Amino acid sequence: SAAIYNIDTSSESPDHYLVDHTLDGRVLFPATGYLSIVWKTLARALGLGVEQLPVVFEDVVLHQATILPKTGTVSLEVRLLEASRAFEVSENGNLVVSGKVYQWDDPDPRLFDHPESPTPNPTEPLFLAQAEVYKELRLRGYDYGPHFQGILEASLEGDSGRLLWKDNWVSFMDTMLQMSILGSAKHGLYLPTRVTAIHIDPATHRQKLYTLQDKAQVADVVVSRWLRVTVAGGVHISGLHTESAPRRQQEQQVPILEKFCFTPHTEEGCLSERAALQEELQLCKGLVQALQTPSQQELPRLLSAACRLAQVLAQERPKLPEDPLLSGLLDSPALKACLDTAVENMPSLKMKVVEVLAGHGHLYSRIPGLLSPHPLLQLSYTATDRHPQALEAAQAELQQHDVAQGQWDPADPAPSALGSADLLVCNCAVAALGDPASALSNMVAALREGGFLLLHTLLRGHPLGDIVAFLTSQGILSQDAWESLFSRVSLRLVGLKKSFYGSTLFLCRRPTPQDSPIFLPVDDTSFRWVESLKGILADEDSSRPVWLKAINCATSGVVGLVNCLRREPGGNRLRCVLLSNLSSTSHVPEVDPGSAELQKVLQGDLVMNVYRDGAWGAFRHFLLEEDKPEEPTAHAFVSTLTRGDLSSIRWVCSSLRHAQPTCPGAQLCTVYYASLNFRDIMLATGKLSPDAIPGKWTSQDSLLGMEFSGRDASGKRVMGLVPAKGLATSVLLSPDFLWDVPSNWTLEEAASVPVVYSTAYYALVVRGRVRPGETLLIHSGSGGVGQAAIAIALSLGCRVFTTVGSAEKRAYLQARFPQLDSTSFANSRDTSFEQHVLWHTGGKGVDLVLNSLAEEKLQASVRCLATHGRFLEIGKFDLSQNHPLGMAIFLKNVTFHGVLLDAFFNEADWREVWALVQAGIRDGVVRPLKCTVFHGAQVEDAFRYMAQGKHIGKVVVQVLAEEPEAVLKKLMSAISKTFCPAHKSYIIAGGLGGFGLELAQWLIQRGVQKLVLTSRSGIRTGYQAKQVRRWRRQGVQVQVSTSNISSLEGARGLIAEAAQLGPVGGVFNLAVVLRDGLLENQTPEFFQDVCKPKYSGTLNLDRVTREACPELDYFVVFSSVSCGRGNAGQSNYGFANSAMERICEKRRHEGLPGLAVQWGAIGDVGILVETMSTNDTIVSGTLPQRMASCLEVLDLFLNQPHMVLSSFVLA
Ligand SMILES: NC(=O)C1=CN([C@@H]2O[C@H](COP(=O)(O)OP(=O)(O)OC[C@H]3O[C@@H](n4cnc5c(N)ncnc54)[C@H](OP(=O)(O)O)[C@@H]3O)[C@@H](O)[C@H]2O)C=CC1
Ligand SMILES: NC(=O)C1=CN([C@@H]2O[C@H](COP(=O)(O)OP(=O)(O)OC[C@H]3O[C@@H](n4cnc5c(N)ncnc54)[C@H](OP(=O)(O)O)[C@@H]3O)[C@@H](O)[C@H]2O)C=CC1
Repeated sequence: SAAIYNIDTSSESPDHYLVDHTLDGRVLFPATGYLSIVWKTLARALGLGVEQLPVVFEDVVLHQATILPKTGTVSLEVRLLEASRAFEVSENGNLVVSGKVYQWDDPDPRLFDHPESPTPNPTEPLFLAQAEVYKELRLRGYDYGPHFQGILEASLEGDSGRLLWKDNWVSFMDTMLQMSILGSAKHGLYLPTRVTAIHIDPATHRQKLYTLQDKAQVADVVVSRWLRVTVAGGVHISGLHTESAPRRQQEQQVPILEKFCFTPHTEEGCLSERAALQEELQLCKGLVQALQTPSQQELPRLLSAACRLAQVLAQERPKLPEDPLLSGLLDSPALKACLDTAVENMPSLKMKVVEVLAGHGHLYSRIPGLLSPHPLLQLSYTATDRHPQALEAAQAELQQHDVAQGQWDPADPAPSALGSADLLVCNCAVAALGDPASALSNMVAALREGGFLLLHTLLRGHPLGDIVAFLTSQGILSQDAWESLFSRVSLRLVGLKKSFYGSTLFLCRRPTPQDSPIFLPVDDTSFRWVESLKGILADEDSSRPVWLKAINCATSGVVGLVNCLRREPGGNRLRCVLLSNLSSTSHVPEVDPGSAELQKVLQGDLVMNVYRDGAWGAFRHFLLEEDKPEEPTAHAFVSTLTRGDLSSIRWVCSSLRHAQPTCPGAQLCTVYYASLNFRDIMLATGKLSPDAIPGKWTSQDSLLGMEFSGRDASGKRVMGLVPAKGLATSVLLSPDFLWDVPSNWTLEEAASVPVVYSTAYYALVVRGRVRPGETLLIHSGSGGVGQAAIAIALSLGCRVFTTVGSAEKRAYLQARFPQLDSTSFANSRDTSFEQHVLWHTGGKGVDLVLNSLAEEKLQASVRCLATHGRFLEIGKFDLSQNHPLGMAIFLKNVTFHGVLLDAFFNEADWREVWALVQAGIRDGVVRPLKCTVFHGAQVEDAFRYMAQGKHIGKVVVQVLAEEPEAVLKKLMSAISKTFCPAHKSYIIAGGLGGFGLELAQWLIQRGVQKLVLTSRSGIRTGYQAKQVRRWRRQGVQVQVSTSNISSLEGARGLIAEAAQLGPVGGVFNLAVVLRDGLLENQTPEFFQDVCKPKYSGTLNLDRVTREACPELDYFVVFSSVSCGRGNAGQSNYGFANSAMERICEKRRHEGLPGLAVQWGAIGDVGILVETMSTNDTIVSGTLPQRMASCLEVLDLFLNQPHMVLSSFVLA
């Protein structure tokens, strides 16, 4: 019968290693698992064991991938046709695997002999270790677990290595496949789809296994790309074909990205850039003036009702707090900054937050969402009101945020359950507090010592406040009255966020009795203050506050050090508070110590207190704008930001602007009209993998557009054929692929000729050899290639049979080509055309078939061939799927042509075809197609216009309108993309590290050709050597430098080496050393040697770039999120990061380039992952960000004006 295999990935299941075979986050059944189950079925059928049965698989095809569920079981049916020697593997009656399988009757041990390498005796002592091998594999999308990690050693090119034999036939062969795909230059996931022949002989496999010193038997694997053969032990795979597997967007982590910027404690004029708020305020003022003498919002409606005319106000009170003006600061960064300040001055991660009068406050829908990005914050929010029913309408909302409920009138003392709160939030803009003094006392008592009060209110004497008072005529209080009341209840104002229309967020703190503070200056360059800090923090009984001071050395990293010390066991409540004076300009005078400013700071007792350009405040995180930045550029292309989404189509800045290597053999042509082809939308809808297109293409560039029309460098009207990137504002092509647009033609019409007519001429004339008077069968005759072939054939006086799928297409073809008769047309949507042809050729058939159809239509087209018939395959589905073609049509002297006009871009002879097309232009044989023109801004519409298939002729995106002034005589808003000129040298300090190598690869893919990688010890690992070798082989001038940036002379020398290659355009500080440990373990030398790679190194890089790099474009430093928020155990790391950030802010303030990226945990590569953080484990509440996401985030960050940006992934 049929063998049933119940694949269960359970712990006690005998097949549990399969959970370790993870590809793009989904547990996929290995392609070798099917081979193993078929082998078991065959062994059962022939009565032998698996280890006693040498086997041969042939023409194995994998039709679909089986996803193993987390829980449950997948049933696989294996059916053997022994007489046919074939097998079949099905999931639920759906074909999964097909091929042939049979016993190896005469096993050949000589088949399992390692072929000689094409480049032998490499003399390379460096090989890829198992950790490096699987780091590289995981970078490509292969999350293989420990069971599927059998490659314990590999050569730098992947042609040879060692495979660990764990008595598993699935894992061993899967590691063979990993070895085959390791040396592949292709990028991304590549899953096996077809394997020509697998020969497995366990008899020689046992004898070819040798045990190492670890007593673990291994085999030697050799991959010959020349022979296309992988041999390991007794396994020999030949003809393995791997097809690209798109990476699922579900596995794509969504990272939270913030900007880390300075904000003063007192802010005024907030929300001024909001035009809607200004318009609403103007309308309210006009309504108030009319009463004394957008518009659909609650406040304008109430004002209009009052103008028309108590009852109305009572009815509209519930919707009053939701007004945009009354909630402007509630939906503003000021509230987020105040919340961050509150959670910053906290004993531990616990956050006890209580809201007063939540019925009209509506702070339950913003505060927990705003504090959600905090990774380790434990939030306890309680919504309280005098009347519980007022919260009923918000009940469901209170269920969404897990907010507790309670009853408490502000005029009465708080309940004991609500006492000792950490944060108290009120929104009394609409709600009435009653007696301000009694209430203020009530939640002064309710708040614990050191707690924070955040109240959003309206100020009397202001437009919004005056309007509210007039409408309502306890009540609206002025700022002076509010401050006096705060002083009455012993509240110290630490924050002030005032809008333009008067609404204000007051932040107050309850003072805590503290002894005389100890002032510790942490500005010493020798880092001798760390010993004093350890000594003062060595005691636990004393709780006297310790104020860190950084009056000198404005580029001090005290912020990161303090943030890291807060969550340490020593100093959580010992008040490790800082005082930094970071003046971004020398014009602003500094704040003298021992004066009233320090007294005010102590009175506020805010943990983060920085003086910047006259302002007193702190560095806070803010949510980054979700919109991708756009710039006006003359060079842009069309890209699908998310694969398969036609709505994601956008104009992205191209690499043709920053780098313009105008040299003979290439030409920068301005694109006026670019046509869309079938391949473009097979790319844009995800049906065709971008890597399937031949050519050296990176994983970032878009391949939309194979042809274009427009102007040239000299301004002549030209049209062109390109392998890719033709859908752009400008295109770089050789003149070998250029034709001159004739005067009678329009640039719009000419943008339809290149691809279709070149393909028709190559298939018909070059390969088909269409002699005049012959009989042709042209499929999709209404298409582009079809119309071109019809025109050529009618020029040659040929009988033509065009297959079209519509009556309108028939009519258009008849009108366009009057030489075609009613018998010239058949149906392309069914096999029927075959009979039609076989009827009108007298059963002889057609001489030439221009076939773009597939499957049964392809077979019918083959059956239409006459004797000496030429079959020109223009389509690719049956070619790509390796569909069998019956080799009996060749008995009719038939020649089968696989016509692909894509080898002309990576090989020649193309000129012949070129000449033909030019001839067709001269004779009038080449006639422009019908063009459906879409504007450049509507490109996506065009992409979804002909994908429906109703288009006739060609669809053309009008990138630029043709000027009628002459035939010989462009800024657009495009998404900013980071591209680097080839004439600039880019330095990556620490570029040989984990993040360094991947950043170098990303920069190289972005156009960097002169690269300088700085390492303290040069190349040591096989992975580093392999990456450097690949970069050098592909043309990048990567240079490994031992020069250390920690010394000024070392930085100068490094910049000199970079300038030797070319002008310095980018400096990337990724150097880092780890001296992590608790503060009592910390030593001054540890801080010195940690800050030297990062702080002193960045200072030296700053100085040298200022003095010797006038053309610098990128000055990027990679800090950690430990500085932004805090991580216990690494205080020196945080100090170095914060100092780097201050350096970058100083650089950016003066106009020079500067960027500090506060990375969270990095997943694919790094240092913490390689040592002991396998896969992506929750580290400090932040998940390890994947490298692809890291590179996209860096690309986004590099095109922003913000000095310091942070990115991490929530757990
Ligand atoms: N191998 C090579 O060198 C090259 C091959 N080509 C191939 O030529 C074939 C056709 O290309 P081309 O003629 O320019 O494409 P067109 O957009 O001009 O039209 C293709 C024809 O295919 C039919 N068709 C079937 N399904 C669709 C659909 N979903 N959308 C639009 N049309 C559809 C239509 O004819 P009807 O609907 O009446 O059946 C249409 O007229 C493609 O398979 C393409 O891969 C193109 C260039 C080079
Ligand atoms: N991966 C992560 O978890 C996180 C990383 N980052 C940032 O990522 C960047 C890269 O670190 P990462 O790739 O992760 O870890 P790595 O250990 O792999 O990279 C550190 C590299 O920097 C080298 N280096 C050390 N000192 C110097 C120096 N003075 N000059 C030049 N090179 C030096 C290191 O020493 P050597 O030459 O001996 O090899 C090592 O090569 C750092 O900025 C780091 O702060 C930020 C947050 C998290």
